[PDB]
Amino acid sequence: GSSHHHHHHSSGLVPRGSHSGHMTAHTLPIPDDISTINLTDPRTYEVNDLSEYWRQLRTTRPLYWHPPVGDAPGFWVVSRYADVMALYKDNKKLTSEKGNVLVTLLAGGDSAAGKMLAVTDGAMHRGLRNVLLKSFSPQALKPIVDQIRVNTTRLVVDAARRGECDFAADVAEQIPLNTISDLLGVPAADREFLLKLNKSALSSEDQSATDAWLARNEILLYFSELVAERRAKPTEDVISVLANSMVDGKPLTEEVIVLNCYSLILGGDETSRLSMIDSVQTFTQYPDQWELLRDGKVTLESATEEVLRWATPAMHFGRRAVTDMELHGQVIAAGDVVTLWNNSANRDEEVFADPYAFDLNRSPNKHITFGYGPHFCLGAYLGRAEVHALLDALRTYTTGFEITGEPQRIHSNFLTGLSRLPVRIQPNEAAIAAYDSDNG
Ligand code: HEM
Repeated sequence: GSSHHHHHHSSGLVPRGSHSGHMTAHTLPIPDDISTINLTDPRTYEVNDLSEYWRQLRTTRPLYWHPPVGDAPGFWVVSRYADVMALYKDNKKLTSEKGNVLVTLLAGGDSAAGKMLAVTDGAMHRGLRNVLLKSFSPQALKPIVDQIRVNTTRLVVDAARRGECDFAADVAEQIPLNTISDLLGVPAADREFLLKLNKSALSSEDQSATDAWLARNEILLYFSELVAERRAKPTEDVISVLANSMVDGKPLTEEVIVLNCYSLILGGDETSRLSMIDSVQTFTQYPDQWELLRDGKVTLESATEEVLRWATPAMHFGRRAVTDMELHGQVIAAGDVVTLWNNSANRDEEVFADPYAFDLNRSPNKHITFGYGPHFCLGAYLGRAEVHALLDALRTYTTGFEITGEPQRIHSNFLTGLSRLPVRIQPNEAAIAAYDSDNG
Protein backbone atom coordinates (compact mmCIF):
# COMPACT_ATOMS: atom_id res chain seq x y z
CA GLY A 1 0.00 0.00 0.00
CA SER A 2 1.51 3.27 -1.24
CA SER A 3 -1.40 5.67 -1.85
CA HIS A 4 -4.66 5.39 0.11
CA HIS A 5 -8.29 5.65 -1.02
CA HIS A 6 -11.75 5.81 0.60
CA HIS A 7 -13.96 2.71 0.69
CA HIS A 8 -17.60 3.17 -0.26
CA HIS A 9 -19.92 0.62 -1.85
CA SER A 10 -23.27 2.00 -3.10
CA SER A 11 -23.18 4.92 -0.62
CA GLY A 12 -20.98 6.86 1.80
CA LEU A 13 -20.92 10.49 0.68
CA VAL A 14 -20.13 12.78 3.62
CA PRO A 15 -21.10 16.48 3.81
CA ARG A 16 -18.07 18.72 3.19
CA GLY A 17 -19.52 22.11 4.15
CA SER A 18 -22.84 23.47 5.43
CA HIS A 19 -24.38 22.51 2.08
CA SER A 20 -24.86 18.95 0.77
CA GLY A 21 -24.43 19.71 -2.95
CA HIS A 22 -22.71 17.50 -5.52
CA MET A 23 -23.14 19.43 -8.79
CA THR A 24 -21.75 22.69 -10.22
CA ALA A 25 -24.90 23.23 -12.29
CA HIS A 26 -28.30 21.62 -12.86
CA THR A 27 -30.27 21.07 -16.05
CA LEU A 28 -33.62 22.76 -15.55
CA PRO A 29 -36.72 21.72 -17.55
CA ILE A 30 -37.81 24.04 -20.34
CA PRO A 31 -41.61 24.54 -19.98
CA ASP A 32 -44.04 24.92 -22.90
CA ASP A 33 -47.39 25.92 -21.35
CA ILE A 34 -47.98 29.60 -20.56
CA SER A 35 -50.68 28.92 -17.94
CA THR A 36 -48.50 26.41 -16.04
CA ILE A 37 -46.20 29.12 -14.69
CA ASN A 38 -46.94 31.38 -11.73
CA LEU A 39 -44.71 34.46 -11.73
CA THR A 40 -45.76 35.50 -8.20
CA ASP A 41 -43.71 32.85 -6.37
CA PRO A 42 -39.86 32.83 -6.49
CA ARG A 43 -39.64 29.03 -6.93
CA THR A 44 -40.72 29.16 -10.60
CA TYR A 45 -37.47 30.96 -11.52
CA GLU A 46 -35.35 28.28 -9.86
CA VAL A 47 -37.08 25.15 -11.18
CA ASN A 48 -37.59 26.44 -14.74
CA ASP A 49 -35.50 27.61 -17.69
CA LEU A 50 -37.93 30.28 -18.92
CA SER A 51 -36.18 30.67 -22.30
CA GLU A 52 -39.04 29.13 -24.29
CA TYR A 53 -41.70 30.61 -21.99
CA TRP A 54 -40.51 34.15 -22.69
CA ARG A 55 -40.32 33.71 -26.48
CA GLN A 56 -43.83 32.20 -26.59
CA LEU A 57 -44.96 35.38 -24.83
CA ARG A 58 -42.75 37.53 -27.05
CA THR A 59 -44.31 36.16 -30.27
CA THR A 60 -47.99 35.42 -29.47
CA ARG A 61 -48.92 37.13 -26.17
CA PRO A 62 -46.83 40.35 -25.96
CA LEU A 63 -49.31 41.83 -23.48
CA TYR A 64 -50.37 38.76 -21.51
CA TRP A 65 -52.92 38.80 -18.68
CA HIS A 66 -51.48 36.86 -15.75
CA PRO A 67 -54.22 35.16 -13.67
CA PRO A 68 -55.00 36.23 -10.06
CA VAL A 69 -52.95 34.27 -7.52
CA GLY A 70 -54.19 33.65 -3.96
CA ASP A 71 -55.29 37.09 -2.82
CA ALA A 72 -56.13 39.44 -5.71
CA PRO A 73 -55.26 40.33 -8.46
CA GLY A 74 -54.02 39.44 -11.95
CA PHE A 75 -51.61 41.64 -13.93
CA TRP A 76 -50.27 42.50 -17.39
CA VAL A 77 -47.03 40.87 -18.50
CA VAL A 78 -44.95 42.80 -21.04
CA SER A 79 -42.19 40.81 -22.73
CA ARG A 80 -41.00 42.56 -25.94
CA TYR A 81 -38.02 44.94 -25.74
CA ALA A 82 -39.71 47.74 -27.75
CA ASP A 83 -42.88 47.40 -25.64
CA VAL A 84 -40.92 47.45 -22.37
CA MET A 85 -38.86 50.46 -23.54
CA ALA A 86 -42.04 52.37 -24.51
CA LEU A 87 -43.84 51.73 -21.20
CA TYR A 88 -40.82 52.74 -19.08
CA LYS A 89 -40.87 56.07 -20.94
CA ASP A 90 -44.52 56.79 -20.10
CA ASN A 91 -44.73 58.28 -16.60
CA LYS A 92 -47.89 60.22 -17.46
CA LYS A 93 -50.32 57.41 -18.36
CA LEU A 94 -48.51 55.00 -16.01
CA THR A 95 -47.19 55.62 -12.49
CA SER A 96 -44.71 54.09 -10.06
CA GLU A 97 -46.55 55.95 -7.28
CA LYS A 98 -48.45 52.82 -6.23
CA GLY A 99 -45.35 50.58 -6.27
CA ASN A 100 -42.81 49.43 -8.85
CA VAL A 101 -42.37 45.74 -7.97
CA LEU A 102 -44.86 42.82 -7.81
CA VAL A 103 -45.10 42.73 -3.98
CA THR A 104 -46.05 46.41 -3.65
CA LEU A 105 -48.12 46.54 -6.84
CA LEU A 106 -50.22 43.48 -5.97
CA ALA A 107 -50.54 44.55 -2.31
CA GLY A 108 -51.87 47.88 -3.62
CA GLY A 109 -49.17 50.43 -2.81
CA ASP A 110 -45.73 51.36 -1.50
CA SER A 111 -45.61 52.96 1.95
CA ALA A 112 -42.88 55.38 0.80
CA ALA A 113 -44.83 56.49 -2.30
CA GLY A 114 -44.79 60.19 -3.16
CA LYS A 115 -41.57 60.51 -1.16
CA MET A 116 -39.10 57.89 -2.42
CA LEU A 117 -37.65 58.52 -5.91
CA ALA A 118 -38.41 55.06 -7.31
CA VAL A 119 -42.07 55.45 -6.30
CA THR A 120 -42.60 59.15 -7.17
CA ASP A 121 -43.84 60.84 -10.36
CA GLY A 122 -44.68 64.34 -11.63
CA ALA A 123 -42.94 67.50 -10.41
CA MET A 124 -41.59 65.87 -7.22
CA HIS A 125 -39.67 63.25 -9.21
CA ARG A 126 -38.33 65.80 -11.72
CA GLY A 127 -36.97 67.98 -8.91
CA LEU A 128 -35.45 65.14 -6.89
CA ARG A 129 -33.51 63.88 -9.92
CA ASN A 130 -32.15 67.36 -10.71
CA VAL A 131 -30.71 68.07 -7.25
CA LEU A 132 -28.96 64.69 -7.45
CA LEU A 133 -27.77 65.02 -11.07
CA LYS A 134 -24.47 66.76 -10.22
CA SER A 135 -23.93 64.35 -7.31
CA PHE A 136 -24.06 61.37 -9.72
CA SER A 137 -22.11 62.81 -12.65
CA PRO A 138 -18.88 61.03 -13.74
CA GLN A 139 -16.81 64.04 -12.58
CA ALA A 140 -18.15 64.06 -9.01
CA LEU A 141 -18.05 60.26 -8.86
CA LYS A 142 -14.41 59.92 -9.98
CA PRO A 143 -13.00 59.79 -6.42
CA ILE A 144 -15.69 57.22 -5.50
CA VAL A 145 -14.95 55.14 -8.63
CA ASP A 146 -11.21 55.32 -7.87
CA GLN A 147 -11.92 54.01 -4.36
CA ILE A 148 -14.16 51.25 -5.73
CA ARG A 149 -11.25 50.18 -7.92
CA VAL A 150 -8.78 50.11 -5.01
CA ASN A 151 -11.21 48.08 -2.86
CA THR A 152 -12.13 45.59 -5.61
CA THR A 153 -8.49 44.96 -6.58
CA ARG A 154 -7.54 44.42 -2.93
CA LEU A 155 -10.48 42.04 -2.37
CA VAL A 156 -9.71 40.04 -5.53
CA VAL A 157 -5.94 39.82 -4.88
CA ASP A 158 -6.59 38.54 -1.34
CA ALA A 159 -9.12 36.06 -2.77
CA ALA A 160 -6.50 35.00 -5.33
CA ARG A 161 -3.80 34.49 -2.65
CA ARG A 162 -6.35 32.57 -0.59
CA GLY A 163 -7.20 30.32 -3.56
CA GLU A 164 -10.24 28.85 -1.82
CA CYS A 165 -13.11 31.31 -1.27
CA ASP A 166 -16.86 31.90 -1.52
CA PHE A 167 -16.98 34.70 -4.08
CA ALA A 168 -20.27 36.18 -2.81
CA ALA A 169 -19.27 36.74 0.82
CA ASP A 170 -15.53 37.29 0.40
CA VAL A 171 -15.58 39.60 -2.62
CA ALA A 172 -19.03 40.64 -3.89
CA GLU A 173 -20.63 41.60 -0.56
CA GLN A 174 -17.64 43.79 0.25
CA ILE A 175 -17.93 46.53 -2.43
CA PRO A 176 -21.39 48.03 -3.13
CA LEU A 177 -22.82 48.90 0.31
CA ASN A 178 -19.59 50.51 1.57
CA THR A 179 -19.45 52.49 -1.69
CA ILE A 180 -22.92 54.00 -1.30
CA SER A 181 -22.59 54.99 2.38
CA ASP A 182 -19.31 56.65 1.40
CA LEU A 183 -21.29 58.61 -1.21
CA LEU A 184 -23.98 59.40 1.38
CA GLY A 185 -21.35 60.70 3.79
CA VAL A 186 -21.61 58.36 6.76
CA PRO A 187 -18.41 58.09 8.83
CA ALA A 188 -16.37 54.85 8.66
CA ALA A 189 -17.06 54.04 12.33
CA ASP A 190 -20.81 54.18 11.64
CA ARG A 191 -20.65 51.69 8.74
CA GLU A 192 -20.84 48.45 10.77
CA PHE A 193 -23.63 50.09 12.78
CA LEU A 194 -25.61 50.51 9.53
CA LEU A 195 -24.81 47.05 8.15
CA LYS A 196 -26.07 45.03 11.14
CA LEU A 197 -29.01 47.43 11.48
CA ASN A 198 -30.06 46.81 7.88
CA LYS A 199 -29.62 43.01 7.97
CA SER A 200 -32.39 42.59 10.55
CA ALA A 201 -34.47 45.35 8.92
CA LEU A 202 -34.57 43.10 5.83
CA SER A 203 -34.93 39.80 7.73
CA SER A 204 -37.94 37.56 7.06
CA GLU A 205 -37.92 34.40 9.18
CA ASP A 206 -39.32 33.92 11.60
CA GLN A 207 -42.46 39.88 17.58
CA SER A 208 -39.95 39.78 14.70
CA ALA A 209 -42.38 41.71 12.46
CA THR A 210 -41.78 44.97 14.35
CA ASP A 211 -38.12 44.14 15.09
CA ALA A 212 -37.57 44.86 11.40
CA TRP A 213 -39.58 48.09 11.61
CA LEU A 214 -37.60 49.38 14.60
CA ALA A 215 -34.34 48.52 12.82
CA ARG A 216 -35.48 50.58 9.82
CA ASN A 217 -36.68 53.37 12.12
CA GLU A 218 -33.24 53.60 13.78
CA ILE A 219 -31.47 53.94 10.40
CA LEU A 220 -33.90 56.69 9.41
CA LEU A 221 -33.41 58.44 12.76
CA TYR A 222 -29.63 58.21 12.40
CA PHE A 223 -29.85 59.76 8.93
CA SER A 224 -32.06 62.48 10.43
CA GLU A 225 -29.22 63.27 12.81
CA LEU A 226 -26.80 63.44 9.88
CA VAL A 227 -29.40 65.64 8.17
CA ALA A 228 -29.41 68.02 11.17
CA GLU A 229 -25.70 68.59 10.42
CA ARG A 230 -26.74 70.19 7.10
CA ARG A 231 -26.77 73.70 8.52
CA ALA A 232 -23.77 72.82 10.70
CA LYS A 233 -21.58 72.00 7.70
CA PRO A 234 -22.49 71.22 4.08
CA THR A 235 -20.23 68.39 2.88
CA GLU A 236 -20.84 67.76 -0.86
CA ASP A 237 -22.22 64.27 -0.05
CA VAL A 238 -25.79 63.26 -0.97
CA ILE A 239 -27.24 63.84 2.53
CA SER A 240 -25.83 67.39 2.48
CA VAL A 241 -26.98 68.19 -1.08
CA LEU A 242 -30.52 66.95 -0.35
CA ALA A 243 -30.79 68.74 3.00
CA ASN A 244 -29.50 72.09 1.68
CA SER A 245 -31.42 72.14 -1.62
CA MET A 246 -35.08 72.99 -2.29
CA VAL A 247 -37.69 71.71 -4.77
CA ASP A 248 -39.46 73.40 -6.26
CA GLY A 249 -39.74 76.52 -4.10
CA LYS A 250 -39.91 74.68 -0.77
CA PRO A 251 -37.15 72.82 1.17
CA LEU A 252 -37.34 69.02 1.41
CA THR A 253 -38.95 67.51 4.51
CA GLU A 254 -36.97 65.38 6.98
CA GLU A 255 -38.87 62.22 5.99
CA VAL A 256 -38.31 62.62 2.23
CA ILE A 257 -34.57 63.34 2.36
CA VAL A 258 -34.03 60.58 4.92
CA LEU A 259 -36.22 58.09 3.05
CA ASN A 260 -34.28 58.57 -0.20
CA CYS A 261 -30.99 58.09 1.66
CA TYR A 262 -32.32 54.71 2.78
CA SER A 263 -33.52 54.01 -0.77
CA LEU A 264 -29.90 54.48 -1.87
CA ILE A 265 -28.56 51.84 0.57
CA LEU A 266 -31.28 49.40 -0.53
CA GLY A 267 -30.72 50.00 -4.26
CA GLY A 268 -26.94 50.38 -4.21
CA ASP A 269 -26.39 46.96 -2.70
CA GLU A 270 -27.89 43.64 -3.85
CA THR A 271 -28.39 44.40 -7.51
CA SER A 272 -24.67 45.15 -8.00
CA ARG A 273 -23.67 42.09 -5.95
CA LEU A 274 -25.82 39.81 -8.12
CA SER A 275 -24.21 41.18 -11.29
CA MET A 276 -20.67 40.65 -9.98
CA ILE A 277 -21.45 37.10 -8.79
CA ASP A 278 -23.13 36.33 -12.13
CA SER A 279 -20.13 37.45 -14.22
CA VAL A 280 -17.76 35.02 -12.46
CA GLN A 281 -20.19 32.11 -12.86
CA THR A 282 -20.79 33.00 -16.51
CA PHE A 283 -17.02 33.08 -17.20
CA THR A 284 -16.66 29.46 -16.06
CA GLN A 285 -19.54 28.59 -18.40
CA TYR A 286 -18.02 30.45 -21.35
CA PRO A 287 -14.23 30.07 -20.95
CA ASP A 288 -13.45 31.47 -24.43
CA GLN A 289 -15.04 34.77 -23.37
CA TRP A 290 -13.06 34.77 -20.13
CA GLU A 291 -9.90 34.08 -22.15
CA LEU A 292 -10.87 36.98 -24.41
CA LEU A 293 -11.13 39.29 -21.39
CA ARG A 294 -7.94 38.05 -19.69
CA ASP A 295 -5.84 38.20 -22.87
CA GLY A 296 -7.05 41.78 -23.51
CA LYS A 297 -8.87 41.12 -26.79
CA VAL A 298 -11.98 43.04 -25.69
CA THR A 299 -12.40 46.38 -23.86
CA LEU A 300 -13.58 46.48 -20.24
CA GLU A 301 -16.33 48.93 -21.23
CA SER A 302 -17.81 46.56 -23.85
CA ALA A 303 -17.39 43.55 -21.56
CA THR A 304 -19.13 45.40 -18.69
CA GLU A 305 -22.26 45.97 -20.78
CA GLU A 306 -22.43 42.30 -21.80
CA VAL A 307 -22.17 41.18 -18.17
CA LEU A 308 -25.00 43.60 -17.32
CA ARG A 309 -27.15 42.40 -20.23
CA TRP A 310 -26.47 38.77 -19.26
CA ALA A 311 -27.14 39.03 -15.50
CA THR A 312 -30.22 41.34 -15.59
CA PRO A 313 -30.52 41.04 -11.79
CA ALA A 314 -33.82 42.92 -11.63
CA MET A 315 -36.00 40.56 -13.71
CA HIS A 316 -38.98 42.93 -13.67
CA PHE A 317 -40.14 46.38 -12.74
CA GLY A 318 -43.77 47.45 -12.85
CA ARG A 319 -46.22 50.33 -13.01
CA ARG A 320 -49.92 51.01 -12.44
CA ALA A 321 -52.15 52.62 -15.07
CA VAL A 322 -53.78 55.98 -14.30
CA THR A 323 -55.64 56.45 -17.59
CA ASP A 324 -56.78 53.78 -20.08
CA MET A 325 -54.33 52.65 -22.79
CA GLU A 326 -54.53 50.57 -25.97
CA LEU A 327 -51.56 48.31 -26.72
CA HIS A 328 -51.61 45.62 -29.46
CA GLY A 329 -55.38 46.03 -29.89
CA GLN A 330 -55.97 45.11 -26.24
CA VAL A 331 -57.22 47.46 -23.51
CA ILE A 332 -55.26 48.33 -20.34
CA ALA A 333 -57.75 49.73 -17.80
CA ALA A 334 -57.10 52.04 -14.84
CA GLY A 335 -55.93 50.25 -11.68
CA ASP A 336 -54.25 47.48 -13.69
CA VAL A 337 -50.70 46.60 -12.69
CA VAL A 338 -48.23 46.14 -15.55
CA THR A 339 -44.91 44.32 -15.13
CA LEU A 340 -42.11 45.00 -17.59
CA TRP A 341 -39.74 42.05 -17.86
CA ASN A 342 -36.15 43.14 -18.41
CA ASN A 343 -34.80 39.59 -18.44
CA SER A 344 -37.02 38.72 -21.41
CA ALA A 345 -36.22 42.07 -23.05
CA ASN A 346 -32.47 41.42 -22.86
CA ARG A 347 -33.14 38.09 -24.58
CA ASP A 348 -35.24 39.48 -27.46
CA GLU A 349 -33.97 38.19 -30.81
CA GLU A 350 -35.59 41.29 -32.30
CA VAL A 351 -32.81 43.52 -30.95
CA PHE A 352 -29.99 41.24 -29.79
CA ALA A 353 -28.60 39.05 -32.60
CA ASP A 354 -28.06 35.58 -31.08
CA PRO A 355 -29.55 36.49 -27.68
CA TYR A 356 -28.38 33.46 -25.65
CA ALA A 357 -24.73 33.80 -26.65
CA PHE A 358 -22.56 35.45 -24.03
CA ASP A 359 -20.43 37.76 -26.16
CA LEU A 360 -18.11 40.29 -24.50
CA ASN A 361 -17.57 42.20 -27.77
CA ARG A 362 -21.32 42.41 -28.52
CA SER A 363 -22.42 45.53 -30.41
CA PRO A 364 -24.89 47.06 -30.34
CA ASN A 365 -25.69 46.31 -26.69
CA LYS A 366 -28.48 48.73 -25.77
CA HIS A 367 -29.89 46.64 -22.90
CA ILE A 368 -32.43 47.72 -20.29
CA THR A 369 -30.94 46.11 -17.20
CA PHE A 370 -31.11 49.64 -15.85
CA GLY A 371 -34.42 51.40 -16.49
CA TYR A 372 -35.45 53.64 -19.36
CA GLY A 373 -36.74 57.20 -19.38
CA PRO A 374 -37.60 59.21 -16.23
CA HIS A 375 -36.89 56.40 -13.74
CA PHE A 376 -33.65 55.30 -15.48
CA CYS A 377 -31.32 53.99 -12.75
CA LEU A 378 -29.77 56.80 -10.72
CA GLY A 379 -26.75 54.60 -9.90
CA ALA A 380 -26.19 53.05 -13.33
CA TYR A 381 -22.73 54.61 -13.56
CA LEU A 382 -21.91 53.14 -10.14
CA GLY A 383 -23.26 49.69 -11.07
CA ARG A 384 -21.08 49.86 -14.17
CA ALA A 385 -18.02 51.01 -12.21
CA GLU A 386 -18.35 48.12 -9.74
CA VAL A 387 -18.54 45.57 -12.56
CA HIS A 388 -15.81 47.39 -14.52
CA ALA A 389 -13.54 47.25 -11.45
CA LEU A 390 -14.18 43.54 -10.87
CA LEU A 391 -13.49 42.64 -14.52
CA ASP A 392 -10.29 44.72 -14.46
CA ALA A 393 -9.11 43.10 -11.22
CA LEU A 394 -9.95 39.62 -12.50
CA ARG A 395 -8.05 39.95 -15.80
CA THR A 396 -5.01 41.45 -14.03
CA TYR A 397 -4.54 39.10 -11.07
CA THR A 398 -6.16 35.77 -11.98
CA THR A 399 -5.51 33.44 -14.91
CA GLY A 400 -8.73 31.49 -14.31
CA PHE A 401 -11.18 30.04 -11.79
CA GLU A 402 -13.71 27.26 -11.13
CA ILE A 403 -16.93 26.63 -9.19
CA THR A 404 -16.04 24.57 -6.10
CA GLY A 405 -19.45 23.78 -4.56
CA GLU A 406 -23.13 23.93 -5.48
CA PRO A 407 -24.06 27.62 -5.89
CA GLN A 408 -27.04 28.95 -3.94
CA ARG A 409 -29.79 30.95 -5.64
CA ILE A 410 -31.59 33.86 -4.02
CA HIS A 411 -35.36 33.42 -3.78
CA SER A 412 -37.20 36.33 -5.42
CA ASN A 413 -39.96 36.95 -7.97
CA PHE A 414 -38.18 40.23 -8.65
CA LEU A 415 -34.42 39.71 -8.31
CA THR A 416 -32.30 36.82 -9.63
CA GLY A 417 -28.80 35.43 -9.11
CA LEU A 418 -26.77 33.82 -6.35
CA SER A 419 -26.26 34.27 -2.61
CA ARG A 420 -23.30 31.85 -2.49
CA LEU A 421 -20.68 30.89 -5.07
CA PRO A 422 -17.79 28.67 -3.91
CA VAL A 423 -14.81 29.15 -6.24
CA ARG A 424 -11.21 28.08 -6.61
CA ILE A 425 -9.21 30.97 -8.02
CA GLN A 426 -6.00 30.44 -9.97
CA PRO A 427 -3.84 33.53 -9.34
CA ASN A 428 -1.50 35.26 -11.76
CA GLU A 429 1.40 34.83 -9.32
CA ALA A 430 3.80 37.27 -11.02
CA ALA A 431 1.14 39.99 -11.14
CA ILE A 432 0.57 39.74 -7.39
CA ALA A 433 4.31 40.18 -6.81
CA ALA A 434 4.07 43.44 -8.78
CA TYR A 435 1.10 44.42 -6.57
CA ASP A 436 3.12 43.52 -3.44
CA SER A 437 6.29 45.49 -4.27
CA ASP A 438 4.20 48.64 -4.77
CA ASN A 439 1.63 48.05 -2.01
CA GLY A 440 3.01 46.82 1.33
C1 HEM B 1 -26.07 46.75 -11.83
C2 HEM B 1 -26.85 47.00 -10.77
C3 HEM B 1 -28.16 47.80 -10.90
C4 HEM B 1 -29.23 47.48 -11.63
C5 HEM B 1 -29.40 46.23 -12.54
C6 HEM B 1 -30.23 48.51 -11.44
C7 HEM B 1 -31.48 48.55 -12.03
C8 HEM B 1 -32.39 49.57 -11.92
C9 HEM B 1 -33.60 49.71 -12.70
C10 HEM B 1 -34.06 48.72 -13.79
C11 HEM B 1 -34.22 50.83 -12.31
C12 HEM B 1 -35.55 51.39 -12.85
C13 HEM B 1 -36.67 51.13 -11.84
C14 HEM B 1 -37.98 51.68 -12.34
O1 HEM B 1 -38.07 52.07 -13.53
O2 HEM B 1 -38.95 51.74 -11.53
C15 HEM B 1 -33.42 51.43 -11.26
C16 HEM B 1 -33.71 52.59 -10.58
C17 HEM B 1 -33.01 53.13 -9.52
N1 HEM B 1 -31.80 52.67 -9.03
FE1 HEM B 1 -30.76 51.02 -9.80
N2 HEM B 1 -29.73 49.44 -10.57
C18 HEM B 1 -28.46 49.05 -10.21
C19 HEM B 1 -27.62 49.72 -9.35
C20 HEM B 1 -27.96 50.81 -8.57
C21 HEM B 1 -27.08 51.55 -7.69
C22 HEM B 1 -25.57 51.27 -7.47
C23 HEM B 1 -27.80 52.52 -7.12
C24 HEM B 1 -27.28 53.57 -6.11
C25 HEM B 1 -28.04 53.95 -5.08
C26 HEM B 1 -29.16 52.43 -7.61
C27 HEM B 1 -30.20 53.25 -7.26
C28 HEM B 1 -31.36 53.45 -7.96
C29 HEM B 1 -32.32 54.50 -7.71
C30 HEM B 1 -32.26 55.60 -6.62
C31 HEM B 1 -33.42 54.29 -8.75
C32 HEM B 1 -34.70 55.13 -8.94
C33 HEM B 1 -34.50 56.05 -10.15
C34 HEM B 1 -35.61 57.07 -10.23
O3 HEM B 1 -36.65 56.90 -9.54
O4 HEM B 1 -35.45 58.07 -11.00
N3 HEM B 1 -29.22 51.37 -8.50
N4 HEM B 1 -32.31 50.64 -11.05
